[PDB]
This record gives sequence, C-alpha cells and structure tokens, in this order.
Amino acid sequence: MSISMTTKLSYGFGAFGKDFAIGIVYMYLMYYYTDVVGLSVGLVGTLFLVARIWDAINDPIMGWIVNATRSRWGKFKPWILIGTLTNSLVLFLLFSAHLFEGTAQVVFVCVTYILWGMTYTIMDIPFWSLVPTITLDKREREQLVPFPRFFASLAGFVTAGITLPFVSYVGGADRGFGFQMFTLVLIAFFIASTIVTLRNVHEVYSSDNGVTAGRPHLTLKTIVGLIYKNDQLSCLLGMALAYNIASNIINGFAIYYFTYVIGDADLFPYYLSYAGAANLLTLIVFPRLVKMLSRRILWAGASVMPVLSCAGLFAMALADIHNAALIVAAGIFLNIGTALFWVLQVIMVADTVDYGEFKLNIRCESIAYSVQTMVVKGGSAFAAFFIALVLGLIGYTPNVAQSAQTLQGMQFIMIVLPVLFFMMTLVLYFRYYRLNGDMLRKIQIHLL
Repeated sequence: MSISMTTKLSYGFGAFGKDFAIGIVYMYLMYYYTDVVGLSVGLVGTLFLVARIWDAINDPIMGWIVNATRSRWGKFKPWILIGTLTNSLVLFLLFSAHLFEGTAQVVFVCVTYILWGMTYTIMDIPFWSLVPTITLDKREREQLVPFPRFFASLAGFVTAGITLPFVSYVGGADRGFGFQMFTLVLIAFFIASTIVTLRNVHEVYSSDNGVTAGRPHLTLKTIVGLIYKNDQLSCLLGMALAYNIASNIINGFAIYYFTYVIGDADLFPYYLSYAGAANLLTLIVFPRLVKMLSRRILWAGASVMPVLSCAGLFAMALADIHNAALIVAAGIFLNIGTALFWVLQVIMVADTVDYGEFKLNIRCESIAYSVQTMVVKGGSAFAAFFIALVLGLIGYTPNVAQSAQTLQGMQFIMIVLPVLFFMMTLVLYFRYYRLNGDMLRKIQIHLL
C-alpha cells in the first residue's frame, strides 16, 4: 500500500521543513537575546505565566481530538494540517503589517500568540506518532523510524553558523521587523511542508470509511478504555521528565555557560557553535550502530550517556588539574554524542498499545504518545523545590566547606539536577525480572 507511506514521504517533507523551521526562529531568537527589552510588556516572570498555559492542557486534548464524532471522517493529516498552518499563520503575521510595534500588548499580540502555541504541541504528537504507522512490516519498525533524520541532520548543523554572518549586515535595531524579512526564507520551504502534505497525506482514513464506517474509531477509545495502558505510560512518564531536564539545562544553559565562564575572551570561539555541529554527528553512528542486536541496549547505554559526563565530571573532580582553564573546558566534548534519545523515548509510551494494536491487528494511530512528551516538560516546574533538596541535604554535610571552590561547585550542582532525577530512568528501565518477550524483545527475539 502506497497510501500510508505517502503520509510519511511528504511527512519527511514535514521533517525536513518543520525541523528546519524550528531550527531558524529558535536560532534567530538568540540575537533577540541581544535584543530583549520590551518596555511596557515583557518581563521574564510574566512571559513565564503565559508558558504556564503554553504546554499542559494542549496535548491531553490534542490526542483527544482526532476522530470526528459528528463528522464521519477522522485522521492525522488535518491534525498535522492544523499544525503546518497554525504556526505559519503566526510567522506570516510576524512578517506582514508595518507599524504594529507601536500598539500595546492588549490587542492583536494575543490572537497571534495563541496560534504559535498550539502548533508547539500539534506538531510534537502528529509527527513522531504518524511515522511509525507506515508500511505494516512488523520488526523493522524501530529500525526505519529514527533513521530519517538524515536530511534533517543538515539544518541544525547550519542555522547557528553561516546564516548568522549574512544575517548581520542588513539592518540594526530592527530585529522585530528584521525577521519580518527573513520569514520569507523559512516560509518558502516550510510552506513547502504545507503544500506537499495538503493534496497527499489524508488516506488511511479514506480506507477505513469505505470499510464499514469502522467501529475502529471507537476502538481508539476502547484501547483507552479496555486498557488505558497495560502498564506502559505511568512508569515511562516519570523517567522522561528526568530526560527533558538534561535538554533544558544543555540547550537553556548552553548559551549561558558561554556567557558565563571564569575569564574574559575577546575571541568568543570554538565551543557551542561547534558543539551543535559536534552533537549531531553522532546521529550517524548510534542510530545505525548495533547491527544484529537491539536499539534498546544502545538506549540503556544512551540513558547513561547524557548522565555519564556528570559521572565523568564527578570522577574527574578527584583528578583536580587546573581548576581554572580546566573548568572552562570540562568534558562537554562528550557533547558530540547525544542525538537520538527523544524519538525512541517518544515511541516508548504508546508501544505496548502499538504492539497491542498489532494484536487488535487492524489499523495504525495513537493516544498516550502525547502525555509523556507534554508532562515530561512541565515537571521541571516542580524542580524549584527540588533545588532546595539538591543543595539541601543530599550533597551537603556539616557546614564548614565554603571557601575552596565555587565555580566547580555551582556547575556540578547545575549538572547534578537532571542526574538526581535521572534515578527513575535506568533503575526503572533495567533491573532484571522485567518481563517475558516485549515490544523491545520482538526485534531482539529475531536473533534467537
């Protein structure tokens, strides 16, 4: 059947565009880090409160959407359609009108702001949920589904580095109106995610309608009913929250360590620009690595792998070589190898129902796939209490120690935070006595 695969080759256009698109705005934001003032409305705390409603209610309900109760047709394409266009509406708004910056926040700023928000979430759940669905062939699912990154691979490798010198010529103190121009750049290729997908992707639902109107639609609420999960989601969420913590302290604090190291450097040279172009190189090795055996073990190591550098850092404190130009460069080089940790993670939530659906045997789609990828992110908002624990008592031992070292000290705590949460990740996903043959062991079972 070409019908389901056309959902993904065009969806590959999604992947090369959507990621190319988040590549740009996000990267662009960085000189707006240079640009941030927002005289009347724009405090950090206030924007945060908008972020409060930004994520949470969006993805439970996103999943909750997809089958039309009163209309007899239901599929992802309009879901993902509701995303290609929900974002682009915004960015086109960012492009068009001339003296809108003069007006206060009350008015249009609201209207736009909603729409970009939605996309943030109506692209997380459509995309890495609609790729695994493609041609039915059982075991090779997991081996063909994180591969595609190959062309997405180029985009991030690139936004941070070479657009920047060319972007830094046109206009000064106009960044608001500046990306106004460059929007066309991004839109053209990403509008190219909305074109191809438009006349193409809506298919397997066509199939189903033709086929009896399908009580299968209700099946999607039965496989929430009969099993919300066999036991799949609730243990798997916990560890994921711990996952994202490391991303948000890498990406979030990535900028800031470059902003904030011991000494002065007029250069501002090799690191994080190269660290981006170093991180994703490991996407060629590890996604294709374990030639007979399972991605899982790859993964278990990998859950260690972002953990690991702290473990390395923790051990190398015992070494104590410089404590000055050492800490400026303290094992981020590991950063060459992180890459494909989220996708197998996002797969992990709806998989027992994924192969459980396989037992149902008829169709392909998902529910819980959203609830980890959205609760994951929030759970660092509990982390403000957690920081009182991180300093609190765990490390902390009878008072005296305060003077020796503070830069190696605060960095290690910043770096312990994901790690101390990370005890849900490996413990809960390794210790023997786990199960009989499971979605993981299906490909590993093919061995013997």
